[PDB]
Formats: sequence, structure tokens, C-alpha cells
Amino acid sequence: PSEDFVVTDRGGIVENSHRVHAAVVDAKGRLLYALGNPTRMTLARSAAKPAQALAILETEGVAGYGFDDADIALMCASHSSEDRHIARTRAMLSKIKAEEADLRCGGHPSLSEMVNRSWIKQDFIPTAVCSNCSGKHVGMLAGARAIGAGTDGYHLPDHPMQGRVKRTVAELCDLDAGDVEWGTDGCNLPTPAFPLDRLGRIYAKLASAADGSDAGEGQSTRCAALAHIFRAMARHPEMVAGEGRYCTMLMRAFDGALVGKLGADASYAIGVRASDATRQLGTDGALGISVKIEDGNLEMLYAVVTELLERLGIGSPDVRSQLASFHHPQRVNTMGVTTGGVSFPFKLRG
Amino acid sequence: PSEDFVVTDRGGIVENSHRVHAAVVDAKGRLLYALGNPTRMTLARSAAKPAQALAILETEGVAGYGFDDADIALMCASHSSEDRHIARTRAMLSKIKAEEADLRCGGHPSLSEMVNRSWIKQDFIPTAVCSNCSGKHVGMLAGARAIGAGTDGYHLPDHPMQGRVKRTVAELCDLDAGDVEWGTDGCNLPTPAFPLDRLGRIYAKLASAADGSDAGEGQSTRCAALAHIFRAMARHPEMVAGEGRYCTMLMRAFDGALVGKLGADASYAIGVRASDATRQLGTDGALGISVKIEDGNLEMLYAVVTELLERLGIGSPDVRSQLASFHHPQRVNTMGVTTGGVSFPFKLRG
Ligand SMILES: [Cl-]
Ligand SMILES: [Cl-]
Ligand SMILES: [Zn+2]
Ligand SMILES: [Zn+2]
Repeated sequence: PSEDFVVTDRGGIVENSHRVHAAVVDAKGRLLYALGNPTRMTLARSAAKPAQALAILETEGVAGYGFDDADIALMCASHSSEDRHIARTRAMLSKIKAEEADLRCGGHPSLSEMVNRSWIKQDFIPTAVCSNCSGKHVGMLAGARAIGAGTDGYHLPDHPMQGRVKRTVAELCDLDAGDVEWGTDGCNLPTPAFPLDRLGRIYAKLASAADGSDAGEGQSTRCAALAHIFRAMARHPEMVAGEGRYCTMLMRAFDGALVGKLGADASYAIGVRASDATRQLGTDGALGISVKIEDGNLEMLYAVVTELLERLGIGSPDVRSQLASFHHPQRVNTMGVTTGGVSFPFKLRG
Repeated sequence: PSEDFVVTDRGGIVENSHRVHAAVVDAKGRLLYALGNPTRMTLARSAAKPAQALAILETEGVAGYGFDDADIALMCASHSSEDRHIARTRAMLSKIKAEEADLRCGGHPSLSEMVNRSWIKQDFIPTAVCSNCSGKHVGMLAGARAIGAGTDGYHLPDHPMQGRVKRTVAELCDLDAGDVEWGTDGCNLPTPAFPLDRLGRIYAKLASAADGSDAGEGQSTRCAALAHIFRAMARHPEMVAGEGRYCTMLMRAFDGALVGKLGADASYAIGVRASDATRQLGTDGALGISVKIEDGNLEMLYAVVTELLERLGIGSPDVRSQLASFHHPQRVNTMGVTTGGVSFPFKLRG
């Protein structure tokens, strides 16, 4: 096993170390570069959301509801529960003539510290419509209604909408059904685990489909839907997360060049459209990147992802400088004295 | 290296893993049991506070201020900034005729989520007296005043109070000064790093001194002062942390049998008075335990510390059941469904 870490120090003394796994794959999922164990069996959590959104958009009759790009971005989101996210959740429920009572996700403290502060000040108790997964849940309800299935149990593994999700995830991974494992997520849906490189493969396919669409290529409905998902996330990155969130700041900085998505417990995935940077890495098409911090630390994840983009030459120093607060998180004490820092002793292997 | 972990799962699928280091030592610091690397160079952080409190109590003239056992417990604390902790800090300042403006620590968000919620609701900005380390800082200012040193720089390495702390830490560890490294803490004081087993040694000495005092044994001034610290922490565990906090609940459950203390970034130390349990582990005196979670996760620390007490046979099932919420942390989703749990794939080696 490779020994790839992100390390924090206090005065040069090692504080914490965090094991890093990463895969960099081409449009077919061939491994180009790695850290740690690039095939680590990994719970993709929210980083699987574009695959779930594909299952929703491929459900017959869902096109009739008129979901727009911002709605699809919300299906792909771990949003901050800003008022605009709650409003768009309600808009999507109304498009399918459903009610908040039909949701089978629950409320939680906001993924944004500033939103949660406003909630605490107002004694607000979040409900189902506030879930960071609310857009995905409305999409699943939409799919269940569109094919005339029951809506009560849309979130249960035996429901046809979850059969569609399970098949679609395995297909995008190029895995047999038996090679994808399933548990239950915080939002009470089935959630997949598969080798980490296949999360990179999903995002390589998203970016590859975006390149194919832009070139005016004849596309299957699946490739057209993957291109639409890429475009929706890149055009509405504030729907995918929210103000001050890594994913939103990353996708705004890159202005269409890539899409990026967090998974709970510190997974990350990026789909990179073909560029001078991807060609310099030795591939003639789109690229996927997937990362897992073994111990689940989110601060370390954002620092590593930003360091990996710098090492891969993705963006420019000016584009990546928008992410400086995440790349090198502050280690300043209560008296304004810098006491430590973050370092990246890992080495990409080709 | 041994492969000692604490793991979380979702439906039996590995979520996060965390490397565990631990030392179990006798009263002289002989290693009895280990996990991971028992000599890992480790920043003790707040787990060093009993050693710093010894340096304060061994400063000539500090006895004249009339600090009581709850004040000494506050010197040993990472408190939750409850109103009782803030009031006692200001009472301690009054005993030494010093003011909040003399403190060289700063305010921070409360270590208690429930306290921090109350602060957010009231727009409260914490100040120096709110520091979780405020009791240690007042004790250092007390020492500086008692010997007629300057107070302005009590926190600087060249100050006699820091010279006394540095010597006292090396003496309790039985280390040469050059084998203790120093950084700067969150509270803006020097903070020591030394091999993890020597943190266990400090706490074995605390508990050994408590045994000597209780048995009416003639004691050195250092052993009497260590026994006083042990008694203060065990009698006033709400000063050491606060309501709902692991350290307070642990020390209340054990009712004088042990003291325990958190260090930031997931170190922990316990001093165990001689008992049927310590004799069964193969020592005729007190025991020390020290733990570090490599990646710094606190939830995992409290789970591992509680698991270690069970494995070592310290306490009884009834005493340890008070800590069941920490031992086996809840993994319940937003809809009340249990999605996973914590497991302890580590093996104590003798
Ligand atoms: Cl949220
Ligand atoms: Cl700090
Ligand atoms: Zn979800
Ligand atoms: Zn401190």
C-alpha cells in the first residue's frame, strides 16, 4: 500500500495525519494517476447524486414536468438549506402536484454555519423540505409518479424507482449489480458503495458527455442527459451547495471547465472537460478525479482536492487563488498568532 | 507497525477508519499494554494541564491566595464556558488582584454545543475569561505575582512561569529537556509534545500520589501537590469540563477511582488508583492510560477510551453504562433509522 497523507502540524510538530486515496481516470475509466488505494471500496454518499439524477431524468414521463437546469442542479445538490433552496424544493414538488408531507427525508442542521446561526437565532426547526437531499427526493417522487408507481414508498429498495437507481449506478460504473453494495443514507434513501476509481469514472463520463454535446455529436438519450446534468451543475453551482461552500466556489472559479461534488464523510468527485491541462496529463478526452479522506475530515478534503488541482495543472494560479482559504486552512490561535499549518507529503503515482 | 483502528460502518460497509495509539503504564511508566505506536511523539495539548497545575501549585506563595479545590479543578480544565466557569475565573482573578486585561488567552466558541447555541441566540462575543483554559491562565498569573515576576509576559518561554512549567513537564515524564518539543497552544501558551507513553506516566503518578495520600503515607511536597490535583479533579469534575461532557460524566461515574482529561485533537489521559482491576493487569500500584486518535476525531476518541476501560476491566458494566452514548455513538438518520455503528478492530498487546 502507498503511504499518502495530508498532515497538520503545531510549530512543526505533527498534530494529525489523514490518509488520502485518489483516482484520476480517463473517459473510459482507465487509471492515469493515483494516491493511496484508488480502488478502495467507498460509500460515494452525495457524490453519487449525478447518477441518481440520471435515473430520475431517464424515467418515462419526467420530461413532462418541465424541470429546468436549476431544478436538475438541485437534484445534484447537497445544498445549504438557504431560503432559495427551500423555495426551489417547493417549486419542484408543485411541478409534480406533490406536498412536503410526501417527502421521506428529514431535516437536519444546515451544512452552512451562517444559515444554521440564522436558524438558531430564530428558533427554526428544519423539516423534510430543508434536507440537503430535498431535490434528489423530489426527483425520486417525480419518477415514481411519472410511471404510475406508488409514491408512499418511493425511497424503499423494492420500489421500481430504487430498482432504476441501482441499475443506473452499476451501469455508469461499468460494474455488475453484485459489485455495488448498498446501505441507507442520512436522507433515508439507498446509497451505493463501489471502488473509488469508478466514482471518478462517473464524473469522467459526465464531462465526456458535455464535450460530445458541445461538438454537436449524435448522442443517446443517456449521453444527452449526462451532458444536461453537467451543464445544470456548472450553470447553477449555487444550487449544488450555496454561498461560501467549496463546491460552489470551485465551480464558479472554473466557469464551465469542470463540475465538482462533495460526499458526506469526505469523498469528492470532479469531471473535467477536455482542455490543455487534460492533454498535458496524457489523455485525448475528458478526465475524472475522485478522492476519499480515510478518516472522514472535510477540512482536509477541500485542502487535498485544491492541492491535487494545482499538481494536475488544472486551472491557473489565478483561478485556484479563489480557493486559497480551503487550500491552506487558517491555523491562528485565539490571540491572532499562527501556530501551525497543513502540508501535503503525498506523491501522485502514474 | 500494528494495525489498530476504530471504524464506522454504514450497513456493514466501511465508512471511515481511524488509527489508534495507546499506552497503559504502571506508576514508574513501565509499558504494560499498547495499541499502535505507544511512543508516538504527541502534542498533549489540554491533557498536559495537570502538569501545568503542578507547576502553579509548586510556585511559592500561591497557597496564600486561598484557591480552593474547585479553583484547582478549573486550573486543570478544558471547561465549557458555562456561567459558573466564567464566574469562578473572575473570582480567581479577584483573589490575585488581577484583571481580564492581564490574561493573554482569547475567547472562542464554547466546547459545549448547548452553551454555544445560547451564545449565538444572545449575540454573545466570548472574551478572555471565557477561554476553556482561563483557569490555567489565572494560575500562571497567580504564580507570576507570587514570585514578584512581571505579569505582562507570563505566557512567553523566557518567563519564569514557563521555565517552571518546562522543567516540571520533563521531570514528570522522566525526560531530558531536549526530548520534550514545544509549540504554541490555542490559548497562546507554550504546549509540550513528548512520547505518548509519558502522558500515561504523568497520570499514573497523579493516581499513585492519590493512593499515597489516602493511605496516610509520608509524602514529598510534589506527591502531596499531585494528590491535591487528583482530589480536586475527582471532587469537581464539572469544573474540569461541564454538563454533558465526557470528562465530567466519566469522573462522576467512577466516583474517585480515576481522573481523566481530554487534549484537543483527540488525546486523552487517565490516572487509575490501585484496584482489583489494576492488580489483574499485572501491577501492584496505580495505572496510567494515554490515547491518541491519529486523525484527531473526538467522537472516536471517547468511543475508544470507553472501550479501553471495558477491555482493561476498569469499573463495572454498571459504572461504564453511564458512558454508553460515547462508547457506541448513535448512527441514526434524519428519519430515526439506524444506518450503522462503530467497531473496534484493535488488539491490546502486552
Ligand atoms: Cl443544509
Ligand atoms: Cl491554535
Ligand atoms: Zn441523500
Ligand atoms: Zn491552554
